Amino acid sequence: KVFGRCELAAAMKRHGLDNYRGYSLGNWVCAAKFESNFNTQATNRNTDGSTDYGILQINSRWWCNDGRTPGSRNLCNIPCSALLSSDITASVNCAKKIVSDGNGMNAWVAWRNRCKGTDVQAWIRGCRL
Ligand code: NA
Repeated sequence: KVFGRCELAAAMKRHGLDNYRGYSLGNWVCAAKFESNFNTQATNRNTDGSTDYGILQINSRWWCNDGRTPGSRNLCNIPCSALLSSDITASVNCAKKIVSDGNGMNAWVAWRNRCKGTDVQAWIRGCRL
């Protein structure tokens, strides 16, 4: 599924991501924009052999099981495939664990490089929320 900007902001809000760990909804929409361009089926292979999955490009090294990341963990207790669903529930639940892990949204390198410090409210501007 390719979400619209405001459609994804509404879905993230419904799943309690808005101001989760103090991150406003525009932060999450910005991170999803640059991680996946709002595509739930986005995948990216890392040089280390791990894979990033879904709207927030969650990595198999720590967070999900894909059977092909030697030495990895599955701290969200999900198959990485669940992160590619049209339903964002598994991505949101897992993103809550990630952002709680100590470095906040710096876990998402694209958020640090493209969202952090910017006018992230622009990402929800005009949306009925
Ligand atoms: Na894993």
